[PDB]
Amino acid sequence: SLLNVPAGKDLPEDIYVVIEIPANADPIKYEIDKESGALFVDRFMSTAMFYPCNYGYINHTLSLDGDPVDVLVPTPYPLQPGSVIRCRPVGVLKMTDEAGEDAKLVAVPHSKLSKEYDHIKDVNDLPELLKAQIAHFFEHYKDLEKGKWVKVEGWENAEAAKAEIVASFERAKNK
Amino acid sequence: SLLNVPAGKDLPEDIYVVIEIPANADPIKYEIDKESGALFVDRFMSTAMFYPCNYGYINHTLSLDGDPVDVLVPTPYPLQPGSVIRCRPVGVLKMTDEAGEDAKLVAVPHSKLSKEYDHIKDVNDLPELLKAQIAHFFEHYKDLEKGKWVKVEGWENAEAAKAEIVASFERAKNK
Amino acid sequence: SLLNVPAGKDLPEDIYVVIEIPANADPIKYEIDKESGALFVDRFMSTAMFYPCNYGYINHTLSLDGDPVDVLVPTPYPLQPGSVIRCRPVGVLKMTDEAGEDAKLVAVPHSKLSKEYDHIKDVNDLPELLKAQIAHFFEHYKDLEKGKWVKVEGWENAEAAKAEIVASFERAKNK
Amino acid sequence: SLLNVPAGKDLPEDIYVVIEIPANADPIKYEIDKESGALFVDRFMSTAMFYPCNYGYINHTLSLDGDPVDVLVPTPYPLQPGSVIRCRPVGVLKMTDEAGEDAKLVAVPHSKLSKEYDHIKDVNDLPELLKAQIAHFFEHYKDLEKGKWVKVEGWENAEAAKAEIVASFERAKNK
Amino acid sequence: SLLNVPAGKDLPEDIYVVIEIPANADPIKYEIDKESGALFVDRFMSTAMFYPCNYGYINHTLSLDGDPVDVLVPTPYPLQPGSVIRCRPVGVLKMTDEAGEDAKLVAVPHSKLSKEYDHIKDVNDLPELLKAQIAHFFEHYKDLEKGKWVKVEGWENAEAAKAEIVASFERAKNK
Amino acid sequence: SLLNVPAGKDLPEDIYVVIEIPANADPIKYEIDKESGALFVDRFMSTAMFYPCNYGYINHTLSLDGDPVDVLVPTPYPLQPGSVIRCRPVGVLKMTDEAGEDAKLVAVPHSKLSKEYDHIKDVNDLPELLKAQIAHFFEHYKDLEKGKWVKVEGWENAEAAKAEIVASFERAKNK
Repeated sequence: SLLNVPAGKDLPEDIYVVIEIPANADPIKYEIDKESGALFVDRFMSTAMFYPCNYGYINHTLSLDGDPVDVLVPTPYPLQPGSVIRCRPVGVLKMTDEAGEDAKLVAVPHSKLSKEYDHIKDVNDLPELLKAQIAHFFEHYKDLEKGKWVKVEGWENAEAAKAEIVASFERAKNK
Repeated sequence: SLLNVPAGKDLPEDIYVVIEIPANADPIKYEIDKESGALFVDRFMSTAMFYPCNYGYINHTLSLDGDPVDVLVPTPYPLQPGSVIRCRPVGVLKMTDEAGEDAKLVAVPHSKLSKEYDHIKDVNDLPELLKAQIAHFFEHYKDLEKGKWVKVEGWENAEAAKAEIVASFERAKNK
Repeated sequence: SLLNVPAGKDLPEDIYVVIEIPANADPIKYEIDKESGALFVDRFMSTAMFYPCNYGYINHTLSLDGDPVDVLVPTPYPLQPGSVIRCRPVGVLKMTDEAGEDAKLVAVPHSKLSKEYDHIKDVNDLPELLKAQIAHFFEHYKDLEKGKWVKVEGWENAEAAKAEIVASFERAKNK
Repeated sequence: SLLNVPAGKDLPEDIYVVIEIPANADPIKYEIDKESGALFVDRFMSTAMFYPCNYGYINHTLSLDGDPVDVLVPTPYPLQPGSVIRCRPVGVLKMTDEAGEDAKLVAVPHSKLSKEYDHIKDVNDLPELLKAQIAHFFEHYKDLEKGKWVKVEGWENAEAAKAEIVASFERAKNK
Repeated sequence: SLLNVPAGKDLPEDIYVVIEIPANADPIKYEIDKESGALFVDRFMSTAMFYPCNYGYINHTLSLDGDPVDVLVPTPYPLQPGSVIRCRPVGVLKMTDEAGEDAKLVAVPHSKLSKEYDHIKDVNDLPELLKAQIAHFFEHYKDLEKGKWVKVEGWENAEAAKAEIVASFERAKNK
Repeated sequence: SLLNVPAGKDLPEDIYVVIEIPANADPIKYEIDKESGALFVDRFMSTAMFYPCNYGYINHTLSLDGDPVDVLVPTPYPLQPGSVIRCRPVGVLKMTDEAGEDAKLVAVPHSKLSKEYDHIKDVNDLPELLKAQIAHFFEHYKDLEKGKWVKVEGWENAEAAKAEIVASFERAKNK
């Protein structure tokens, strides 16, 4: 099942990301149910926006918020919901919302899948337009949702991203 | 697996529907194989028609025909085959075919997923065009199939729909 | 060509809208070139947003900003860029951008094309979510654009919409 | 513009069909406006059905019902509305609607465009399923439309198809 | 899971093929991970080509190369990745690449799913264009991949295809 | 109509490209008919390949082969056939087909349309993979076509591209 997928071949440099929402899709927020491994409709987004990159999570990880570490993965073509892609972490988007602080990793496809992202080693290697769109999206997609808000803090490097993966992987074993 | 999905959070008012065919899709009739939980191609439809709503079933239910209770779920955008959506039953389409009588439930997305269908509490709240299209579709999609026929009897309210879910849920435990 | 299409069969109640951008499309801002009547790429939008309705204009009209009256037209399925649709105005969204006061009308398909909008006669008849999405889209679509900003002032009625059509049509005759 | 396209390179054997509706498309009935040459939305179909083939007409023809000769053109991939395709007529579907006798030709892409239809020379050469789908589509697409009905009378040959082209072309010159 | 799917109802005449890549899809090479049964991104194809037919494998089979028997299945509409289709083998494409010899089966949908391929009993019944495209695709899709090459040897009949299935099915039990 | 579009706002640095075939589209080779300005189906491609970039031409130019200068335009999203895009030439692909020497320019969207191509000033600036895909596409797209073949000679710079634009534009005035 999707539940038996490893966190990666070699954490934190080489990871697997389970895709829940493809880039440029209809406004349907899917999520893999942790009990069944099936694709559940979380909700229909109320704003006329779409995810700038494919969005998913690393299996076997646990953030302080209680959910697995989520990741944004740009690809040349949108991926299938429920598919798994081998990636390499390059940065992290730090934010704060109504529930506390949050963080989203950005990972690019591994060199075995494509050599198109080999020159991207860190958060500042990503195209500035993409970073602005990802930032803009998170600050506004929940605008029509009563009682919800998001404020982007800033970006952190690949090292901060790797740190988060290792920390959240360990935490998944313990608590 | 898709096989471990509950029938709902609170039957019969709050249910989960496993989607087999999205609304407005190519004429491919998919079905989740009950042995494996995988998406099987049942057949290629012979008529130039498409399902007016997403079509699926409630897991852990058993109709008199021997198959789980099937449901039609309208959404603002077509869903992914194999996805599960939280719904609320609003009516039932009664029919008769070459194998006996049949019935299809109509359920709308739960308020947690969207508030767009909150004003729809019963079968007569559904738009008249949609009801006419659903009716028309079932009476004609199998027209080029030798020895098959369908005759629509009429619609029944939310209470009749809930009754069918409770009855079929119980029946799944017993026989 | 598109330059020869009438403003409507019976202004301001029965109008024709030339569609430039379809609902739920990729972020490509097309525009009909007034000299050639051809579909030109105006720009690639920078935000991850899409038009909640088909977007276009009424031919032979000239609003104060120098361009034809623009309109948003909800349809059950996205239309083709460059197609023309017979509508009935039902409201107007008033805003204030960098230039000054701006207005975007909302028209629904004429009854001869479809019956599902017959009940919508005025702005108050349009679903609240759609109105909120339209407003939110215009407030934020240009966020990542230098020296561009929009502020929404509110919704006005069918009479206010028709007034805009009439004034811009008359203004187009000689001004 | 589309109004200036020839009826064919060598009538009635080699013709040009102006496509108005693509195969397997959303239920939007487009029509080329004869005054402007622009693509107009005729109506939103009420039944959950789609055209089994691309649908259009031969320019410079006038059948008895007042409109150009209409044709269905199967292609391996759906075409663009407003595009023009060189075909070879192979048959005609005869029907009787409310107005009276009606006919819809079937033409296949010319050999210079593709080789996969070379073997189809007459109505008997078209696959049986496709013919059954076309017939079924015309009998039922207007079912949910007031005072509209169609009855299929049968398939006629290539010579009967060409005769219709010729009579309508000649009739168009002066009538 | 996809892992529990049978090789077929009646090998080698009646088989199930698990689909990994749909016909005419974006250049994403997916593969079902044999450990989890999940859809993994194998790689992004570097050439501007697409699979001419849906591509998958027969579960519970083992080729000399160590992987399950792969099959190409033409359908009238592209299938969903991860879906299973009931087929009937009709031929085999023999090839040689940088790793040794290879072979791809061609199977058509079973008559229960569609009667459209009933007249195709063997490799020479397939349309010549399709055979040329399949051949052409395998000889060129890996052209931009350093150190990889493919040379098509030729086609073999249904009997040679059935032989390969039986042999590979047996081999899956033993080694 | 499309026949009245200028070659560019400031040749050869600022040009307009009329798009005939979108990137990543079905294998239908469209062509704008020079007599009517309508989109004609030239042919259905025989190979399972797609154009890696949008493909079109510069109006009012005549290259040596008798046709307008053709160009490939990469965009983040595929464009509509028949649309016009303002570009900036950056290179040319030189080849030798059956007729003789051939050249296909590569132009990127103008900065007023998008900022993501600002850094690309010459052929050396285009990503290597895209250049390899374009070359490979032209070498093989006609493989399954009788008496048709292409051989790639190499990439030339922006100045060489502009020279071709200028010579073909001048040649178009009177030749």
